[PDB]
Formats: sequence, structure tokens, C-alpha cells
Amino acid sequence: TTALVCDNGSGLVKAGFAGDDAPRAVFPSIVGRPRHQGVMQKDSYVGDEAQSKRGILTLKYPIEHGIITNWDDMEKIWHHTFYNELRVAPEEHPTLLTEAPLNPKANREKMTQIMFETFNVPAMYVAIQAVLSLYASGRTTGIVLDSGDGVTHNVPIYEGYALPHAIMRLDLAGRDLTDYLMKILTERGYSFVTTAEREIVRDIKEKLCYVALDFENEMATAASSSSLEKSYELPDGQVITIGNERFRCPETLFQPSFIGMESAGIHETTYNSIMKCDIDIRKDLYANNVMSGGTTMYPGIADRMQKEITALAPSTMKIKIIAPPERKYSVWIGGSILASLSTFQQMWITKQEYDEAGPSIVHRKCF
Amino acid sequence: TTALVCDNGSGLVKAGFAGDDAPRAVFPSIVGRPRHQGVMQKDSYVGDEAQSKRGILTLKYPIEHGIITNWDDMEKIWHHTFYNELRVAPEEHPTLLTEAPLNPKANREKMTQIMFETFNVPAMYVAIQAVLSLYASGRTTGIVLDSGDGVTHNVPIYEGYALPHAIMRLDLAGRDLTDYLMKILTERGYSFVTTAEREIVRDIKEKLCYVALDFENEMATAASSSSLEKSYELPDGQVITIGNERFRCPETLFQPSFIGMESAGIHETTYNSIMKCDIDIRKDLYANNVMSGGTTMYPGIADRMQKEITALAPSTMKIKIIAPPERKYSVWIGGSILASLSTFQQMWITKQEYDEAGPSIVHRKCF
Amino acid sequence: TTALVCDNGSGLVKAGFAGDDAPRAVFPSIVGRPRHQGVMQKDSYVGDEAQSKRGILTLKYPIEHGIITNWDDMEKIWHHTFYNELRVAPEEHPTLLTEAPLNPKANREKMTQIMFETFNVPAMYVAIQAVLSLYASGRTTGIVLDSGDGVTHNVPIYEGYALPHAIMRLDLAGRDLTDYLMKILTERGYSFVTTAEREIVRDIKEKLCYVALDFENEMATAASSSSLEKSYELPDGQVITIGNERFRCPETLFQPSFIGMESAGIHETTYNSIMKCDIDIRKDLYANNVMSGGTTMYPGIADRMQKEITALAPSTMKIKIIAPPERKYSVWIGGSILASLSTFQQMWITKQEYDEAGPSIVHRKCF
Amino acid sequence: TTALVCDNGSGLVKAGFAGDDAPRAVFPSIVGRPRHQGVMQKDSYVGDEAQSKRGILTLKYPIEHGIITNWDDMEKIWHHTFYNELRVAPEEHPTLLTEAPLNPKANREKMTQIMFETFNVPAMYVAIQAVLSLYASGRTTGIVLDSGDGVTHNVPIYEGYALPHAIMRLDLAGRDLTDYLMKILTERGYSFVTTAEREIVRDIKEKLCYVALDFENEMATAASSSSLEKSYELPDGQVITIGNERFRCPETLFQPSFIGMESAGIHETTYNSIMKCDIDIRKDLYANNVMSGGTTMYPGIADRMQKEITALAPSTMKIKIIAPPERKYSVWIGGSILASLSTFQQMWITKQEYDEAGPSIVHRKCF
Amino acid sequence: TTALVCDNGSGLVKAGFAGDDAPRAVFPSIVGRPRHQGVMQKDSYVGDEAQSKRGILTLKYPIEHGIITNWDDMEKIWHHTFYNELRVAPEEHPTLLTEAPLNPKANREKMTQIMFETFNVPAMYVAIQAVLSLYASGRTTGIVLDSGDGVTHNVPIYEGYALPHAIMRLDLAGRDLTDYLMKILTERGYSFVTTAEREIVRDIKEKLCYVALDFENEMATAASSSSLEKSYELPDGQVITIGNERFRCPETLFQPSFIGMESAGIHETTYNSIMKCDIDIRKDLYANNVMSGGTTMYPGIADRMQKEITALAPSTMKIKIIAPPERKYSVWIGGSILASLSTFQQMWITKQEYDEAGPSIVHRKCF
Ligand SMILES: Nc1ncnc2c1ncn2[C@@H]1O[C@H](COP(=O)(O)OP(=O)(O)O)[C@@H](O)[C@H]1O
Ligand SMILES: Nc1ncnc2c1ncn2[C@@H]1O[C@H](COP(=O)(O)OP(=O)(O)O)[C@@H](O)[C@H]1O
Ligand SMILES: Nc1ncnc2c1ncn2[C@@H]1O[C@H](COP(=O)(O)OP(=O)(O)O)[C@@H](O)[C@H]1O
Ligand SMILES: Nc1ncnc2c1ncn2[C@@H]1O[C@H](COP(=O)(O)OP(=O)(O)O)[C@@H](O)[C@H]1O
Ligand SMILES: Nc1ncnc2c1ncn2[C@@H]1O[C@H](COP(=O)(O)OP(=O)(O)O)[C@@H](O)[C@H]1O
Ligand SMILES: [Mg+2]
Ligand SMILES: [Mg+2]
Ligand SMILES: [Mg+2]
Ligand SMILES: [Mg+2]
Ligand SMILES: [Mg+2]
Repeated sequence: TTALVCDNGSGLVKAGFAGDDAPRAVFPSIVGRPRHQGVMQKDSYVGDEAQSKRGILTLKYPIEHGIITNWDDMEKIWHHTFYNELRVAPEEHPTLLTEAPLNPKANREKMTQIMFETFNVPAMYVAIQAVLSLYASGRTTGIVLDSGDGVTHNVPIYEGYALPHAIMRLDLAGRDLTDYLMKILTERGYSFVTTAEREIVRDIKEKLCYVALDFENEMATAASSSSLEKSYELPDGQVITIGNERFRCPETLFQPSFIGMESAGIHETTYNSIMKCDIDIRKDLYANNVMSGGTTMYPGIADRMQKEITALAPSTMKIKIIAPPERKYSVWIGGSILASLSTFQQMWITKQEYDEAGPSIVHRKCF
Repeated sequence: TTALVCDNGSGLVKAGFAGDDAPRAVFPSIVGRPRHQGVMQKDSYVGDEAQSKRGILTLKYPIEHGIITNWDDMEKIWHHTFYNELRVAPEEHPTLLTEAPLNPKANREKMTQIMFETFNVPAMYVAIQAVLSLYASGRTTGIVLDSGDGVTHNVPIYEGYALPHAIMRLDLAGRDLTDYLMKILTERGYSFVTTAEREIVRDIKEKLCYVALDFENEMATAASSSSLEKSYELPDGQVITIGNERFRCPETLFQPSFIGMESAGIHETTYNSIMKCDIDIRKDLYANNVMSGGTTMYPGIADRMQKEITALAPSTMKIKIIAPPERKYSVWIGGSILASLSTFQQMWITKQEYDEAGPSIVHRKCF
Repeated sequence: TTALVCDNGSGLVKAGFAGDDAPRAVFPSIVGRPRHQGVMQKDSYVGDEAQSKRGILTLKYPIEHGIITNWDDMEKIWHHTFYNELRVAPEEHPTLLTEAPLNPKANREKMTQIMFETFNVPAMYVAIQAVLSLYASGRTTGIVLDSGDGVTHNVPIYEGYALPHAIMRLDLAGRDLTDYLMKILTERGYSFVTTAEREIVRDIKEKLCYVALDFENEMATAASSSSLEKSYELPDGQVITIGNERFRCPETLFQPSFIGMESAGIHETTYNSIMKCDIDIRKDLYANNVMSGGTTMYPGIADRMQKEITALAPSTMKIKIIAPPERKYSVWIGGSILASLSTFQQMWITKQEYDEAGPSIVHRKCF
Repeated sequence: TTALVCDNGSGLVKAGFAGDDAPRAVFPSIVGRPRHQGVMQKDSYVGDEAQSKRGILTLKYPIEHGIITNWDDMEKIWHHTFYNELRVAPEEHPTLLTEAPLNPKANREKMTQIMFETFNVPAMYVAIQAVLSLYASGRTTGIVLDSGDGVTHNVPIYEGYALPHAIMRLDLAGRDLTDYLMKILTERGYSFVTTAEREIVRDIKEKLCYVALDFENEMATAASSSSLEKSYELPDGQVITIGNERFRCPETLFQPSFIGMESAGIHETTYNSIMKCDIDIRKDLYANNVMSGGTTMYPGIADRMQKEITALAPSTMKIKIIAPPERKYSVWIGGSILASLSTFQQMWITKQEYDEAGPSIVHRKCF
Repeated sequence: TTALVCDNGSGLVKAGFAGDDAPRAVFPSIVGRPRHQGVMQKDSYVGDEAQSKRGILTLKYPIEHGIITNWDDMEKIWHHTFYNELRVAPEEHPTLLTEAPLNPKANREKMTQIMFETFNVPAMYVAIQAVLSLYASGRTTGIVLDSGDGVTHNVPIYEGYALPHAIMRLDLAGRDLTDYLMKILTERGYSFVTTAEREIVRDIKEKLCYVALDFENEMATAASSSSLEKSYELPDGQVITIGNERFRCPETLFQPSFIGMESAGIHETTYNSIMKCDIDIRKDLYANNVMSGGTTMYPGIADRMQKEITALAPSTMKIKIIAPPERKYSVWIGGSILASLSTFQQMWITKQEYDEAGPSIVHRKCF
């Protein structure tokens, strides 16, 4: 049987069969529960059902910053992924799961236990997202800036060797930019407070927000013109209108101090990840920055990333930012390649081998 | 045995057997007592007998604004409902009673005690009228504007969940419009003063009154034409003739300030009930306004309700007012459906369980 | 023992035993005393003896307008009623006496005292004449126009409830029409002056007088033809001849201004009695006008009464005047029914109860 | 010129000049017409002339229950008010007329037309009687119980705002108590029947009748003593003597069921008028009951009114009944104040403005 | 001249002169307008005048949730604050205004424009309420839980640095607890509906309501004893009696789900505000919770707040809740300190500087 590839991100579940070139099931990775008692019935809703029904539900994300915080809701979301969205018996297919680097070891151990004991999967693996995202680009060398809903991380790879000491990780990604857009929308007098209202602010961010190429020149232009200012229609048909908020939101990727986060931005953390590498590989990394995940989808993000890294880099270096179309799925496409390589079929952790060695056996290639 | 469904409204008793699609007994819910001593004998008359005999009687309504104010007259009206109008032993049939939301808890408790101890009913329930009225329409989602003789209330329901915080209630309905029509009839020189004369003014209201689509354009037209002006023949064969009074009466549903009532009208209280709901359900509520009860029967009431809510609503929303024929009975038809559902037979409060838990057990699904 | 029923009217005593359908004793209710001394002996004559002997007597009526004005003559007339005309021991039979409404309370009290202390009657009652007259018709609803020798009164009754506030009473009846016929006979040159001559004018009225259907068309016809003109033979065999006097007399029932009486006529007082009633009963009263007593016996009185009330009534109403044959006795026939009802035997005022409670006990159902 | 103030009540015309503190002309408001033809001449008499001459006249009141029922007799009574009793050219003085609340609109319209077109008055107003009666007391807040010959009405006013929804009106006042005293006088054997005899019964009521503080204790005392029993001398010098009739008459203000009137009495209608008001003003109304008009003049009426309202009121409230001396004129004194206020001269409806706007302009402050 | 300090809260205006230790003017911040037309005059009433007169008025609050929704009513309330309650020329005194955090920027801009252009104030500032409330306590470090009529917000401050990212704001405060107490009073059969009746429910809440230390043990005790049950006398002297309603009301601060509000309660939002802070300051915040504003005045609120935060906190931490007497004014007392500091006189926005820089200049220290 062909393998399942389940990217299982913190803000979308992306799942499908290895060798397909887009995921079959892509759904919100939310569990919702009724706020109000029924008078007229399903206790909880998962994914797109909890989006369609979201006004009456509190929405929980069981994954935050790539760490599974509620396990019973994650077992619901996996159960729906296999039985309802893929419509597959999971005990017949090896499943390539996926994780961020530098997660707690217990997160991978308890995930592996749930796969072998609840779902009875025959064989399993857990890849690092930014390794897979490099397979999707075809490259063997590059520094992969992957930024999802939960985590941003740089993994530098050179000719197929990882550099574990150079892996950087930011707990700043799409959800922290939703939580910040809600605060700067509050300055126009738009108040969003419910978990179900944050799912509206997310669609605002996904439609209206872009990256300013020169932040303080856009701040001047929005302070002098309403050409930057656009409108958006709520599910109620009320119309909100937002201005410099359109680029002040993604700017928080480059100035995390906006959210009170003491950190380098994604430019300085990418340059620092490059600078922790040996001088000889550094030129090959500069020419192969690979962007992936949804938070790299903002209009003009690569165009500014190139000009910030060019400003940090020594001026002889060619800086190139490889941000392909469909970089939103490149972690899943990379896993869909990997799971179908003949060289990889050696690496599946088999059920027998997990019954033998226990949860020790799961970190054999782990960061 | 099949259940009894007793809508037991403040201005009509509607009662029958579950699974029938119209009530058997529909009678005025009045107790009358002789004003004059007999010289020529029944101490009190109930319902249609107190209408036929009404000239010699003072008529009391034992229910006002959905609250049972005289219990001995309510025990008379129930006794006649069971033994004379349905001709049924009540101790053999479970009875679905009915109530407005936000009534005093003691009203339901003392009603339940009278059913279990006087009439010895085997099992009982008390539904909210606007839940039932949604079952009658078949819909699982909508905002139900129910307006009887005593109470107007909006109950919003979304996919079978109630939203208790959004339930609105107006103490303004058909009886307050009778009491106001008597005052504006007094301007033509028609004086109605007796309780038995108000039962004439009620039939005037039920026959001649309609809703003006543009109130101040009808007020101009009645100020310039006698095409709006109609006549009506009293029980004495005297002829009265009424003009802008025909629409100034129901207008008090939309401008309660006419009766010195500080309130939103039924349009603004329906829109406010919609606006207390989460933005996601709001579009589904706008398309499913359900009208019910007798005070929604005026010609053109839905046609104006649609155009007032369209004026408050944001202009992208489809506004639809589902006002079916027989909406005068839809509370009873809803209860006649509910009482016959297999899923509902779990919910009957049994006599044994009331002897066990006391009047605590009666509010388990209550607003 | 069976009860005595004594109608004891102001111009005839009608008396008999309950359950008979005509009175046994019907006699003039007159006491006469010799005008001239005897030379050739009874001091006073009562009833038919004072009619046979009337030329030598002054005739007194002890009742005027239903009020007993001379009590010693009323005790004579009762004594003759019991001992000579019925030939009954009064102390063995309960006696249903009778009265007009709105009489002085003392009239009923002193009548009751005379029955309990002179005649020693065991039990007694005093009914209102127009209640009894409705029992005679069998009806439970109607407005009873009773017109005797002394009083005209309307009592409206609806389904066995009296309406005390709507009871009307006219001090205009058969004796005032005798006194007016004597004045308009004086215009033909016939002078009647003695009390014994008024008993001739009464028989003229009872034989020749009728009700004109259109008074001023009969006045024209009598002014142009002697077809309306009839003759009558006195006890002396002298012949008098009377013309428009035949209908100008009863017309005084409809235009009391002829006798200088400021009043509505019997049509307008019947319509006014109907109009003091609640609108709901009014239609049932219009269809059930019941005529009774001797002054309703004129030819064509119901035929004009119907056409005057039809002229006052609103044109949709059915007006019907129930004037049966034997309406001259219907007060007595009603009392003869009432006294024989089992439900009524509760109501006799017993001698013991009068000795206990005094003359307070006599007005328990009184107008 | 100073204004005329014409209270124009249903049982007295009270008229005078604004700024005087008692009316000049106070006369019966009666038109009388000869019952009998002249043989020895004025066709009709008005006011005090129709009282002095009343034995030969039928007396009509052109106003009944505050509604002008005969307009030609009302134009006679106004003509005599201006030309004979005030001796004034009406076309030189603005006239403050007066009305009850809740009268037919046509009554005020036809009154205004008669003033502008027959009498040619320059400017006119029509005040509500119970507003004026509050100006007479000086108070800005209170509930005014005004009871005349035709109407009783409560108008609650709080700090100079009327509460139209709380205005109560009873068609029960001094004339209905004359018509009831004639019926209970008939129980002593005194029969009053002529319109001119009712003007005797009125003076009996005005002299002998009082309010019992505890009705059934006075009924017991009159049933046991002749200390409550007084005598009165007719215009014929005949002496009548009346007992519990002295207080059973005014008691009909508190138990209207005595006249077959289904209603609250003046205590319960005053308390109900207070209870239709918002809770915050209610304490200020309880302390400021203002009595006015002639039917409040009975000895002890305020003393019982205070003790009935104290019995209905919640026991913490101070109840005070402000019944001043000269409350018989306080409607006219209030109008005499109002007409002389500078702030009021804005409000006169001018002849020019009535020719412009028609009878629409007359209800600008109307109930 | 000394500065004015105007706290200008959503439910009270508190105003005075800097350096005084209690405000001079404290008044309701209400504008009321007559519901009824005058017949006997001020178009609108402000503050304590609209409380004294409230029965006849609709009351509007121009501030809701700290946002000024009606500007013309806010200009009335400021005009009365300066000219009538303080009796001061505002153009001679710099005025420290005040605001909640995270308000719309336009609210502060339009407030500043009204001060500089209508009232012509020479210099102005707008402080954050929870900064001021810390100055009142004297502390330089603490987390300030301020809860007024409109907003609850936590502002954590450490040694005089704010932590903008940790500022939490709840749209749940005293007015939402009045609106909820009206709904749970409706369960005893007490219906409060008018805006003027909500001002009665507010005084019920302020007198009878307290915080249960163990909510479900008080719910059991009130379900078993009437020792928790107290009575209160309306302005009408009617007596209402309320039981578990006394603590179910304030419990909505801790379980907002009672009002259908998806939120943490004030305990969990205070703990979450502490947890968004860096670990080193967290111990210093736990020992310095500062309570302020009126909704913290309930008996026992600090005693439960301490025991909920102790339950969330890690057990080694000292938790202390600094809830001083007069915490109801501590925002104003803090502003009265701040306005008198010499170091602060640098910070006044001068009129000249506002004419120069425009409404940009107003957010220089803003959240
Ligand atoms: N086109 C877009 N523009 C901006 N942001 C986006 C876009 N698509 C997704 N995002 C944001 O990125 C996150 C989803 O990224 P994704 O890579 O799907 O996450 P995951 O790795 O959890 O699947 C969300 O925060 C979403 O708001
Ligand atoms: N066809 C009609 N048109 C207008 N009003 C009506 C009509 N039918 C009933 N009503 C009014 O509505 C009330 C009766 O409504 P209903 O729904 O039967 O009340 P309940 O819920 O008490 O049974 C009465 O006030 C009646 O006057
Ligand atoms: N057939 C008749 N036609 C006209 N008048 C009659 C007739 N019979 C009796 N009356 C008159 O009516 C009165 C008697 O009526 P009646 O009902 O017998 O009186 P009472 O009620 O006193 O018995 C007398 O005035 C008599 O003249
Ligand atoms: N002193 C009095 N005692 C009792 N009743 C009186 C007195 N004065 C007048 N009335 C009665 O009140 C009515 C007159 O009241 P008034 O206020 O003058 O009426 P109007 O408002 O029509 O002028 C009449 O019915 C009269 O009988
Ligand atoms: N002693 C008290 N007990 C309970 N609640 C109170 C008390 N005093 C005021 N409140 C409530 O708190 C709010 C007023 O708080 P306050 O701090 O004065 O508000 P603002 O910040 O708007 O001035 C009102 O809702 C009032 O009902
Ligand atoms: Mg991902
Ligand atoms: Mg109903
Ligand atoms: Mg008779
Ligand atoms: Mg008057
Ligand atoms: Mg505040």
C-alpha cells in the first residue's frame, strides 16, 4: 500500500497519499464545542464542520507552537483525518507524520504511541518540516525558512547534511500575527474578541495584508494618502476599512518588538543561522534561501527578505530567495516525495520494532 | 395513549391530541360571573359559554402577559378543557403544556403541581412557545417572532441550539392593542368600557385593522380620502365607521410609544435579538425570520416587517420573513409534532420523578 | 295543601289555586258604601256585589298605582277573596301574593304583616308581576311590558337574570285612560262624573276603543267619514255614539302628553329599557317583547307597538311582539306555575321565619 | 382686552373674565321649552330663567357626559352667556373654552367652528379640565380627580408633564347619582319623574347627602337608629324624610355596581391611574391627590378617599388628599390663571390660523 | 492655575481640582429627554437632575464600554461639569482627561478636538485609568485590576514600566451586571424594563449584592435556607425580596458564560495578564494586585479574588490583593496626584502644539 503523508500542522491538517502532488484533505485542525445548550446532538465538531458552525462554538486549537497541548482533541482530529477526510483504514498504510525541530521529545513519543496503539498503524516516521520542504524544491543545499501558524524555523542544509547547531526556531508565526492584527484593528474601533471572531481576523490577514518594502515610507504614505486603504465585508455584510494596518501586521515578522517579543526578525534569524555555519558553505547558503509555509505567502515578503539579507550580507554575495508558487504545501509535497523514495523504505519504524525498543527508537534522526 | 397538547395561551386555550394537525378545542380562555342577581343557576361560565352569555357577565382573563394571575379560574379553564371540550380523562394522557420564556419560575411550578395533584396527569412537560413554533415550520434555524394576546418574544435558534442571552420579551401584544383601539375609537365618539365591550373591540380589530406599509403616507391618505374608511355592524345592528384607526392600531407594534411604552418595536427588538448573536450565525438568522401567533395575522405585517428589518440590516443581507398560513396555530402544531417524536419520550417529567425531586425538577430546560 | 295564588291587582282581584290554569275568583277589587241612608242592612259591599249595587254606592279602589292606599278596605277585599270567593281557610294554604316593582318597601311589609297576623297564613311570598308574566309565556329571556289598571312597567330578563337598573315604571295605565276617556267623551256632550259612572266609561273603553295604526291618518278619516263611528247602549237604554274617541283614548299610551304626563310612551319606554341593557343581550330582547295585562288587550296594540319599536330599533333587528291570547291573566298563570315548581318550595317565607327576622326578611328578591 | 374663561360644564356654565378669582356668570346650563300652550310669548328659556319657570317646562341638558348632544341648545346657552350674563361683545375677547379628556374630536371641532363663525371670537383655546384644576392648586405635580355633573376623570401630571396613557375616565358623576337617588327615594314612597322633579332631587342630594366613612357600619346604624334621618321641605311645603338614602347615594361613587355600572370606583380608578405611572413618580403622585368639581363636595368624601387609597397603597406611602375649599370652581380658577400667563399668549388659536389650517389645528395639545 | 482632573467614566463623571483628595462633582453621566409632551420647558436634563426627574425621561448613557457613542450628549455632560458642577471657566485651567486602554484612536482624537475647540482649554492630557489608579496606591509596581461601569482591564506595571503586550481588556463590568440582574430578577417575577427602572436595579445591585466565596455552596445554602434572603423597598414603597440573586449577579465577573460572554473571568484574565509577563517580574506582580473602580466594591470580592488566583498561581507565591477603602475614586485620586507632579508639567499638550501638529500629537503615550 502507498503511504499516508500527514503534515498535521498547528493551523491546518494537510493529509493525503504519497505520490500525489497535492494533499487530499486540507482542513482547519480545530475542535469546537457548543457554548450554548441544545433545545431542539453532536457534542463536538472538527475542522471544516467547526468552521461552518463556528458562531455557536468555542474553537480550540489542540496544537500551539507545534506542540500538541490537548491530546484528546488531537486524537479527534486524527480520527477525522483518517476515517472521514481520507476515508482510509489507517492500519493498512504506513504514515509519515511530521514535526518542528527542537520540540519536546515527549511530543514525538506520545504521538508515536497514539499511532501504534490507537490507530494501529503498521509503520511510522516523523520528519522535520524544513527537511521535507527542501525535498519539495528539489535542492540538496539551502537554508529553509519555514513559517507556519505556530513556529518559524531556519534549518540550514548543505549537500544533504544538516547543521543541527545552526537550527534556529522562533515562536512567532501566523497566529501571533492574528493576535496582533486584532490589537491594531482595535485602533480603528473594530473589536474582535471571540475565538470565532479571530477566524474572521485570520481571513482579513490572508486577504488584505502585505509586506511593506520600506516600512517607514509606507507609514508616511498611509499617513498622507488613502490609496493604501481597502475595505472588507464581514459575514454580516458590515464593511470594515483598514489602512496602514495592512502592512503593520506582517512587519511584526521583521520587528518582533511590536508584540513585545525580544527576538531577531526572520531576516536577522536567517542571517544568524547562516553565520553559525562554516565559512565555506556560507556562499552556497546565501544563494539558496528557500521560503515555505503560509506565513511566507504575504505579497512582497520575498522582495523585502532579499533586501534585508542583502543589507546584512557582505556586498559580494549573491542573495536569492527561492519562494515558489505552492510553497504553502511544500512541506507536504516534500513528504510526498520522501515517502515514495526507495532509499527511504529502510527508515520506517515498524510496529514490531516499536514493541521491541520502546519510545527510545523514535529519535534516531531528531533535532 | 397519545399525549395531550395544551397551548393554553393568554387569550385562547388551544388543546388537542398529539399527532392531529389542528387543535380540537379552541375557546376564549375567559371566566365570567354574573353582574346581576337571578330572579328566574350557574355561578360562572367558561370560554365559549361566557362569550355567548357575555352581556350579563364580567369577563376575567386568568392569564395576563403569559402569567397566570388567578389560579382558581385557571383550574376552571383546565377542568373544562379536559372534561368538556376534549372529553378525556386527564389521568390517562401525558400533557405537553406550554409557557412563554422568562416567566416567573413559580408560574411553571404551580402549574406543574396543579397537573400532578388536581388532575393526576401521569407525565408532563412545559415547552417554550417559540421553540415549538420553529418545529411547526420544519426549520432547525431561525429567529421566531411569536406574538400572542399577552407576550411578544423573539427566540433565536441556530441549528437546534438556543441562545438564551438573545431571547427578548415584550409585554405588548394583542390585548394592549385592543386597549389602545378602545382609546382611539373614543376619538370618533365610540365609547367602549365594559369587559364585554372589549370583546366587541377585539372583533373590530380582528376584522378591520391592517398594517400600513408607510404609516405617515397612510396618515396623509386617510387625512385626504375616505377610501380607507370602512364600517362594521355591532351586535345591536348599529353601524360604526372607522378610518385611520384601522392602521393606527397595529402601528403600535412598531411604535410602542403610542401606548406610553418605552420600548423598541417588534422590528427593532427582532434586529436587536439578531445583533446579540455571534456574527457567524447572523446571516442565517436574517434569512429565517419566522412569524407566529395571532398578532402576526394583520394584513401586511410581514410586508412591513421585511422593509423595516431591511432598513436596519446591512444592505447585503437577504431578509426573508417566513409567515405561513396557519401561523395562528403553529405553537400548537409544533407541540403536536414534538409530543409525537420518539426522541422526546425521554423528556416527560413522570409523576414518580416529581414526587421524588419536587418542583426543582421542572426547569431542566428553561428560560 | 296546594298554594293560593292571589294576583291582587289594582283593578281586579284574580285568585285561585296553584296548578289551575285560570283563576277561580276574578272580581272588581272595589269597596262601595251607601251614599244614602236606609229607610227600608249591609254597611259596605265588595267586588261584584258593589258592581251589581253600584248606583247607590260610592266606589273606592283601595289600590292606586299598585300601592295599597286604604288598608281596611284591602283587608275587606282579601277577607272576601278567601272566605267568600275561594271558600278556603287561609291558615291552611301558603299564598303567593304579587306586587309591582319599585313600590314602597312599606307596602310589601304591611301586606306581609296582614297575611301573617290577621289571616294567619302559614307561608307567603311576594313575586314581581313581570317576572311571573314571563313564566306564563314559557320564555326564559324577554322584556315584559305589563300594563294593568295602575302601573305600566318594563322588566327586561335575560336567560333568567333580571336587570334591575333597566326596570322602567309608568304611572299610566287603564285607569288614567278611563279618566281621559271621560274628558274626551265630554266633547260629544256626554258627561260622566260619578264613581259609578266611571264604571260605565270603563266598559265603553273595553268594548269600543282600539289602537290606531297611524294616529293622524285615523284622525283624518274620522274627520272625513262616519265609518269609524259606533254606538253603545247605556244601562238606561239610552244610546251614545262615539267616533275618533275610539282611538284617541288608547293613543294616550303612546303620547302621554295628552294627559299632561311628561313621559315616554310605552314604545319609547320599552326601547329605553332595552337600551339600558348591555349590547350583547339587546338582540335577544328585541325578538322577545312579551305583552301582558289588560291594557295590552286593545285591538291592534301589538301591531302598532311592533311598528314603533321597528322605527326606533336599528333596521337589522328582528322585532317581535309576543302578545298571546289570555295575556290578561298571564301574571296569574305565571304565579300558578311558579307556586307549583319544586325548586320554588325553598323560597316560601315561613311564619316561624317571619317571627324570627321581622319585616327585614321580605325583600330578599325585591326591586 | 382680557380673555373670557368659559368652563362650560355639563351641569353648570361658569364664565367670567381672566384674572378675576370667581366666575361672574354661574347658571344651570339648561334649555327649557313649554309643555303647555299659551292662552294668555317666549318659546324657550335658558339657565336661571328655566329654573325659576321650571314647573311649566321640559328641561333639556345640551351636554351629557361632557359631550354636546344638541348644538342648537348649546348655541342658545353660549349666546345667553355672552350677551346676557356677561354682557360682552364676544368678537372682542379671546375665549378659553374647556373640555374633558378623551372626548370625540368632532366635539372640539364643532365647538371651535361655532366660536369662529357664529360668535366671531378673535382667538380661542380649549383646555383639559384637570390640567386647569392643577393650576388652581398651584401644584406642578399631582393626580387630579375631577368629578362634575357628567364625567369623572383622573389626569396624572408630574412636574408639568402629562401622562396620556394613564388618563382614566368614568361616565359616572353627579347626574348618575341624581338618577340613582330618585330610585332609592322611590323606596320611601317618594316618586320623582319629571325633568323638573329631578331638579328637586338634585337639591336634596346637594343638601342632605354625605359620604359614609364605613358604609356597612352606617347601614347598620341607620338600620338601628333614626339619628341619621333628616327631613327636607319641598317647594310645596310638603316634608319628606330620608335616612340611609343620605349616604347610599354618594356610595355609588365607590361601588358603581349600585347603578349596574361595571367599573372601579373613584378610589380604584385613582389608584389604577397611579399604577399605570412609572414607579419613580408614584410616590410624588400619592402625596398630591387633588380633588375638584362639585361631586367631590360631599361631606367626608376626602376622608373616605384617603382611607380607601391608604388601603390599596403600600403601607409606607404618605397618602394626602388635597381637597380645598372652592374646589367647586378650581377648573375655572385654573383657566383664569392660565389665560393670564404671558407664556400662554403664544398658544391662542387665532382666527387667521383657523381659516388657514382648518379644524386640524385644534388638537395640538389634546387627549 | 491648578489643573482640572475629569475622570469622565462611563457611568459616573468624577471631576475636581488637582491636589484635592476627593472629587468635587460626582454625578451620573446621563442625559435624559422627556418621553411625554409638556402641557403645563427644559428639553433635556443632565446628571443628578436626570436622576431626580427620571420617571418622565428616557435616559441615555453617552459612553458605553468606555467609548463615547453620542458626542452631542457628551458635550452636554462636559458643559454641565465645567459650568454648573465645578463652576469654573475651562479656558483658564489645563484639564487631565482620562481613558481606557485599547480604545479607538478616534475617541481620544475627537475628545481632544472638542476640548481645544469648543471649551478652549489651554492644555490637555489623556491618562490611562489603570496607570493613575497605581499612583493612587503609591505603588510603583503592580497589576491594576480596574473595573468600572463599562470596561474591566488589567494593566501590569513594573517599577514604572508598562507592559503593553500584557494589557487585557474585558467588555464586562457594572452595566452588564445590571443587565444580568434584571434577567435573574425576572425569575422572582420582578420585571424591570424601562431605562429608568434599570436605575433602580443598579441601586439594588449596589446595596444587596455580594460575592460568594464558594459559589456552589452558597447556591446550596440559598436552596436550603432563607438566611441569605433580604428585602428592598422600591421608590413606590413596594417591597421586593431577593435571595441567591444577591450573589449570582457578581458571580458573572468570575463566570462570564452566565451572560453568554466567551471569556475568562477577572481571576483568569488577571492571571493571564501576569503570565504574559517575563518570569522575573511575575513574583512582584503576584504580591501587588491592585483593585480599583466601583465594580470591585462588592463585599468579599477581594477575598474570592485572592483564593482564585491562589488556586491558579504556583503554590509558593504570596498572593496579595490590595483593595483599599476609596478604591472607587482611586483613578481620580491618581490623576489628582499626577496633575500636581512637577515632572508631569512637561507633558501637557498645549493648544499651540495641537494647532501645530494636529491630532497626531495626542497618542505619544497611548495603548
Ligand atoms: N495567502 C496567505 N497570506 C497570508 N497568510 C496566510 C495565507 N495563507 C495562510 N496564511 C497564514 O499562515 C498560517 C497557515 O500556514 P500553514 O503553512 O498552512 O500552517 P501549517 O504549517 O500549520 O499548515 C495561518 O496563520 C494563516 O493565517
Ligand atoms: N386574524 C387576526 N387579525 C388580527 N388579530 C388577531 C387575529 N386573530 C387573533 N388576533 C389577536 O391576537 C390575539 C390572539 O392570538 P393567539 O395567538 O390566539 O393568542 P394565544 O397565544 O393567547 O392563543 C388576540 O388579541 C386577538 O385579538
Ligand atoms: N279587553 C279589554 N280591552 C281594553 N281594556 C281592558 C280590557 N280588559 C281590561 N281592560 C282594562 O285594563 C284594566 C284591567 O287590567 P288587568 O290586567 O285586569 O288589571 P290588574 O292587573 O289590576 O288585574 C282596566 O283598566 C280595564 O279597563
Ligand atoms: N355641595 C354639593 N354637594 C353635593 N353635590 C354637589 C354640590 N354642588 C354641586 N353638586 C353636584 O355636582 C354637579 C355639579 O358639579 P360642577 O362641578 O358644578 O359641574 P360642572 O363641572 O358641570 O360645572 C351636580 O350634579 C350637582 O348636583
Ligand atoms: N458599592 C458598590 N457596590 C457594587 N457596585 C457598585 C458600587 N458602587 C458602584 N458600583 C457599580 O459600579 C459602576 C460604577 O463604577 P465607577 O468606578 O464609579 O464607574 P466609572 O469608572 O464609570 O466612574 C456602576 O455599575 C455601579 O453600579
Ligand atoms: Mg507547517
Ligand atoms: Mg400563544
Ligand atoms: Mg296586574
Ligand atoms: Mg366641570
Ligand atoms: Mg472609571
